[PDB]
Amino acid sequence: AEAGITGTWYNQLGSTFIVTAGADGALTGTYESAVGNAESRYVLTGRYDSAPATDGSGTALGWTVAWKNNYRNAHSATTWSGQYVGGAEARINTQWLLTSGTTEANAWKSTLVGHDTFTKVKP
Amino acid sequence: AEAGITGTWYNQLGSTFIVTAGADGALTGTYESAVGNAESRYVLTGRYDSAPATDGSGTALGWTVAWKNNYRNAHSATTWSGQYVGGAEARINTQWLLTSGTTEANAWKSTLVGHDTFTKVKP
Amino acid sequence: AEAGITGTWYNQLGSTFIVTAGADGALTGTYESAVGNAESRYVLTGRYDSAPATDGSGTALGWTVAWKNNYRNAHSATTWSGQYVGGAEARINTQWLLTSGTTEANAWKSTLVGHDTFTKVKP
Amino acid sequence: AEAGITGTWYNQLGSTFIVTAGADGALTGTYESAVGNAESRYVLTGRYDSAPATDGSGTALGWTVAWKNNYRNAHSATTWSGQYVGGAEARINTQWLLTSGTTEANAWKSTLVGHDTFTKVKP
Ligand SMILES: O=C1N[C@H]2NC(=O)N[C@H]2N1
Ligand SMILES: O=C1N[C@H]2NC(=O)N[C@H]2N1
Ligand SMILES: O=C1N[C@H]2NC(=O)N[C@H]2N1
Ligand SMILES: O=C1N[C@H]2NC(=O)N[C@H]2N1
Repeated sequence: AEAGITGTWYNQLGSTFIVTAGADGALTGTYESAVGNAESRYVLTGRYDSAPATDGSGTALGWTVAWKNNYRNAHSATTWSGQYVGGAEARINTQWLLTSGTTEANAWKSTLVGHDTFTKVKP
Repeated sequence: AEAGITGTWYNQLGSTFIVTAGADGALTGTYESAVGNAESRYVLTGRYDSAPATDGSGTALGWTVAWKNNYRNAHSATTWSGQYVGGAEARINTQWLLTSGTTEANAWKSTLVGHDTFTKVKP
Repeated sequence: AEAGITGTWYNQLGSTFIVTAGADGALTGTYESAVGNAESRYVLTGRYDSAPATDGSGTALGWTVAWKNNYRNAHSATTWSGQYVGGAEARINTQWLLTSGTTEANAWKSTLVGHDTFTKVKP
Repeated sequence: AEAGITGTWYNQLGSTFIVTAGADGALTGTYESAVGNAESRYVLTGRYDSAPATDGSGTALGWTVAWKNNYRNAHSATTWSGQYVGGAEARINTQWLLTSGTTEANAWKSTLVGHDTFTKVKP
């Protein structure tokens, strides 16, 4: 975990995220999305659970990206929840929630759900 | 948003989260869960999109809590994705993903999905 | 369950669904949505698990509505997954997935997630 | 769609589902799960939206399986929401919700979310 998590990861859509997993469960980094109302890099912050494992389980973690930077303001935020599996072919398997800011009338349709798999190799 | 978000919020399960929304989209604080394999306060970190709105839309945001502190290590992490609606009765409406670290055989059943509504009043 | 489920239910958005729970786990009926690219009644079909419970647990069930009828064709389908809780104030608590048919380029953003609570009283 | 959907499909976990898509949006068939508190075949019912598409979009559909048959009663139900993409390598991409019947105290953790991809070839 931690050391194993720090680095550059790529997902199936071609997005890239660079993260640093700190000693006490913090995750900090940047995310560049290959799809969406996203342009350039966005700041990401999250946490991982730093004391994962005598039965080769994954390390649970999550992070958030607010889609606003100096080139775009998409009025939305995405959170990724999943686990890090290390090894030869280490990966982070996630499910994500993308919520857009809406008026109250459209709040029922404000959130998209999806899944992303990240690897150290692209892809 | 931001100022409006900073403070103490409570949800329908009796959990409490105190957050500070910083000038540039950062969210930092603590979360105390009334249910689960959770005991005491846990650190939370997230982001909000700091330039939300000429049509009274909500402010999108998200945060993560890794369920590990000095009293418990639940080997899981939860991410909340939603939006802040301010006003008289301001609230943060969210959907969450709770992922547990599992062996590869059980990874298909590693994530729970739910929804929480937070208010400034409890509840 | 079954008998308890058969009837008319209403949710927080003002939608109404009439269902008949058959002896062997089948659910058949119609759904009229108060929001969306929906007009009139749509056919629904689902299942419930007909042998639910010495510890007052809910009865798990699910149903699907394809948003096509003789007045509208929204090219989408919604599935509701949840449980029936009977009693004085019986309710069906659900989480739903609404998938729209998209081109392959937009498949990552094809599904919305939400939650609906149905009661026998409106609302 | 419809004709294209009728047949046997397999997913990444080795589950198999045989379905018949009827002329007016109905889906009927059986599902055999390779994982879980599932043994043998279970009945499935759903709907698809029968008038999908001048821009090669997928056909939205959904189905439900209550995990009860003559060999097992898992007190749960799963709904799959997604779209059918036809062609050489046709597939049905889905996201699913598995709800278990719980007591009211545990209702917040009653639903798991996941994703399955089905192909006509196994896998
Ligand atoms: O990498 C990405 N994953 C998808 N989820 C999301 O929010 N934007 C898309 N880009
Ligand atoms: O406040 C809480 N919300 C629920 N989601 C979660 O992860 N733990 C529970 N407590
Ligand atoms: O009743 C409704 N619930 C929401 N989900 C959905 O698919 N349409 C909306 N209407
Ligand atoms: O095929 C399967 N998919 C998964 N979802 C589910 O409910 N059971 C598992 N089996």
